[PDB]
Amino acid sequence: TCPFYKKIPGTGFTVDAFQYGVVEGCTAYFLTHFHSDHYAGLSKHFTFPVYCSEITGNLLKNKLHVQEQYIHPLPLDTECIVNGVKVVLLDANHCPGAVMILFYLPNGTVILHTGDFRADPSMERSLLADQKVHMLYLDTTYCSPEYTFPSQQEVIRFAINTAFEAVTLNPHALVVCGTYSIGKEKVFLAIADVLGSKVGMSQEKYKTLQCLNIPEINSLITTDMCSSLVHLLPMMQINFKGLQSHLKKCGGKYNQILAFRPTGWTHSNKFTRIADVIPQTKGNISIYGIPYSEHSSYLEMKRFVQWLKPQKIIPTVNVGTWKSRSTMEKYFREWKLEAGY
Ligand code: NI
Repeated sequence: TCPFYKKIPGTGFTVDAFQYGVVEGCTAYFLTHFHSDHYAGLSKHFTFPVYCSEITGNLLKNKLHVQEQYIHPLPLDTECIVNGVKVVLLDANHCPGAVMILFYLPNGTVILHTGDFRADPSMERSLLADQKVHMLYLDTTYCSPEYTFPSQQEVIRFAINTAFEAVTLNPHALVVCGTYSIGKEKVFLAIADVLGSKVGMSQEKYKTLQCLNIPEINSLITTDMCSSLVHLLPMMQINFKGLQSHLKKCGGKYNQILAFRPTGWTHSNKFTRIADVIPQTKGNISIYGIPYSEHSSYLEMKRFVQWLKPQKIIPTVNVGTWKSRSTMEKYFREWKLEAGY
């Protein structure tokens, strides 16, 4: 059964609700972004209209084999009419093709569904600025003050300098970057760019990246591993065993691995500055965990919500425990009282 925070009242619409079969009364299914917890249940047998961004559409077609006739891509920042209801898709500053959805209900209510997002002050000069929002469906992934992490820019700076330094000292070192979905591409692209290399990867990953409308992508990635000194591997293989094994495969082209595991937050963020991050090392293998987030920090989420001043907030993450729910409602009330809405 579809939970309440996936239904848009006063419409035939659901958001990210493909794992409950045919939802009763649903005339259109919205998909905010191509991450598995959100698309769970789509496949080539799906026969209802799916509304999403162009990039999400490319992935639905090519990776999941959803038939073209059911894929409805919409442009961003544009007022569109879907089954008699005005909607707008906004950039969510999450992974490629991730959107927030604005719904203008026939009765005058305005709903913002953030999908997954990393709130940013630039959102304060989208089409959001123009009108009032009554309900916010909020990505509350890191809705607690302990969740701090740096900007994406500072993390990338750290990784670029780390990689460049290592390979300049040892021209026979290999850089590996872990991945398990789309998003966080800037980590491996930025490192490859500073080293003058393409990024080597499996055919399945290369296929995925070709769906993302990244400019000049054919100049950045390749399936020829041996020509490349930045390799992508599944996140699961980013460990001493997996990387030892991978080093065997390159045929003594390389005598050192420097690997990056982008995580979201880890508790090493309560104590350590990004500048101060050190790897775990075993022999000629080093693994850095770097806190590259595509979700809002606590501070970024609070600022967005205080700016938006919604009338009601419905969290879409961490909703399964009474303790989490209660914690989140407390922070919403503080935020409201502090800003005076
Ligand atoms: Ni996501």
